[PDB]
Amino acid sequence: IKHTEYMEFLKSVPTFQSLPEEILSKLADVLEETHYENGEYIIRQGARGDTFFIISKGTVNVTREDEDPVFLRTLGKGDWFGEKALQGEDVRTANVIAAEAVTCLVIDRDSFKHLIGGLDDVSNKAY
Ligand SMILES: Nc1ncnc2c1ncn2[C@@H]1O[C@@H]2COP(=O)(O)O[C@H]2[C@H]1O
Repeated sequence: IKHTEYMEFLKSVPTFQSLPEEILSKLADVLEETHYENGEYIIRQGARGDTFFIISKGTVNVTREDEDPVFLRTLGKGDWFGEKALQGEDVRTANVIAAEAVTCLVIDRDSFKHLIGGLDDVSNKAY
C-alpha cells in the first residue's frame, strides 16, 4: 500500500513528475518515511550530511546563521531540501526545523547520486 502511495506522491511533485516509472518505483522502495514534531530539528547548519528530504506532510522552517539565527523561508508539502550537502562538499548550509507534525521521505546518498543527482532542477537549484 505504501509503495503505491509513494509513487503517486512523487509523480505529483514537478521535480520528479517526468522520471521513468521504474525509477519512481526504486525511489519508493529505498526511501525511509520519517516523522517529526513542532520544534524538532531535522537538519542543523554546519553538520555533515548524506540524506535528501521530500516533505509529504507538514511544514518546516529554514534558518541560517549568515550570531543570532535568521529566517530564510518555510517549506511545505511537495517541497524538498537537503540537496546541497549532496552536491560537492557535504556540509549543511542551513537549519531545517519542523513547524508542526512533519513527514519526510528520506533518500540516502547511495540512491540520490544515481536516481536524483543528475536532475537539473535539483543540480541547478537557484534559491
Ligand atoms: N535560503 C534558503 N532558503 C530555503 N532553503 C534553503 C536555503 N539555504 C539552504 N536551504 C535548504 O536547507 C538545506 C539544508 O541542508 P542542505 O544544505 O543539504 O540543503 C539545504 C537546502 O535544501
